[PDB]
Amino acid sequence: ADVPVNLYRPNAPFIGKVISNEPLVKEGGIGIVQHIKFDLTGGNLKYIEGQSIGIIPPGVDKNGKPEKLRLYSIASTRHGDDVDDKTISLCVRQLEYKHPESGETVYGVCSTYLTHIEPGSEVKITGPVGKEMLLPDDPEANVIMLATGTGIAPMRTYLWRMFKDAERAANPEYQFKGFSWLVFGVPTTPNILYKEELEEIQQKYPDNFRLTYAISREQKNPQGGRMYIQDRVAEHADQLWQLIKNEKTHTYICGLRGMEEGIDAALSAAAAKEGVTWSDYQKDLKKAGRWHVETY
Ligand SMILES: Cc1cc2nc3c(=O)[nH]c(=O)nc-3n(C[C@H](O)[C@H](O)[C@H](O)COP(=O)(O)OP(=O)(O)OC[C@H]3O[C@@H](n4cnc5c(N)ncnc54)[C@H](O)[C@@H]3O)c2cc1C
Ligand SMILES: NC(=O)c1ccc[n+]([C@@H]2O[C@H](COP(=O)([O-])OP(=O)(O)OC[C@H]3O[C@H](n4cnc5c(N)ncnc54)[C@H](OP(=O)(O)O)[C@@H]3O)[C@@H](O)[C@H]2O)c1
Repeated sequence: ADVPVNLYRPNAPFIGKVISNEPLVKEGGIGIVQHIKFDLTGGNLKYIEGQSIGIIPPGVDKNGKPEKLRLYSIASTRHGDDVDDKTISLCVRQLEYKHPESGETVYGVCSTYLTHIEPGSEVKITGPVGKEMLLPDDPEANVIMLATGTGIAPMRTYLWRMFKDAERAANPEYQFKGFSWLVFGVPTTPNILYKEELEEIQQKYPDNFRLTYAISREQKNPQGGRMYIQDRVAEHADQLWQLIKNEKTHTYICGLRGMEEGIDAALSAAAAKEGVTWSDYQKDLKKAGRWHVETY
């Protein structure tokens, strides 16, 4: 052990308490993505970067059976947002879809519950879960973050642990010296979750953190379509591949499914110029624990 896993399971979950539920999507954006913080005092839920936790929503489904957990990537570092080892945070988007056929807009159960949760409320938290999105202990490692929407959550945990002054002071063991690159694909600028903090990290650390955005409603790719994270990985395909070649580099992909086939096609052309088949180099990176994916 070292990596915490399942200190709380579904049968007897941690009764956490909401401290804050703040909006991430600013005025003019598409959606509601909230940053919810939960009090962890009273128990022993310790968690690490890249992990997730479950939230069991209240109520029953359409069949009468209780609602089962929904996994959410932790948006905070092990220390929490206030760097006190007392809280855990999440970056939750309210699932919403206008009809598979009929009855109009539908709202996701756990996501709506969470995006509208009030401070002081008790929540059923399980977790931590996941050994697939962990950050290397090596401060000199390079890390490529490929995020879309709520997949910004685990990237935030790496970036804050690496770049927040208080996190640095709390971690003498991890004083990040490498290069991290976030390619974040959101539909509008107000939809850039944690824009202020992401940008102020890139300002303090120009040579250590590069920030690339693919904003769908304000940018077009070289083919005239809307700008997606794949288009962005495509225009920087060579550089991205030149970094992937390093033994210390780690790549993280997170967000809803669908972005993986474009990131691959792009990194394939890059890699093919030097004689290597990306998919086979990738297979080896996964076995090596250096190519991390979590799409949902
Ligand atoms: C490891 C992991 C990490 C995750 N991290 C996050 C995170 O950080 N943030 C986050 O917001 N979510 C995250 N999720 C997703 C989250 O677990 C829930 O799946 C999501 O919040 C929706 O659950 P819900 O309770 O709102 O909806 P439910 O009520 O369970 O929704 C039920 C159904 O809605 C559906 N559906 C979704 N979109 C459509 C559509 N467009 N058209 C038709 N049907 C549709 C599917 O049929 C699904 O079965 C993560 C999932 C996993 C596995
Ligand atoms: N209206 C409400 O009050 C309410 C509440 C909650 C949520 N909504 C949900 O909130 C969400 C926004 O959250 P966010 O800030 O986390 O951003 P986001 O939606 O995660 O960003 C991801 C991207 O997926 C799209 N994507 C589309 N086509 C694609 C393709 N070919 N390849 C790859 N990706 C594609 C979207 O583009 P385009 O859409 O531009 O094509 C979008 O920019 C919305 O999707 C919304 O439906 C509504």
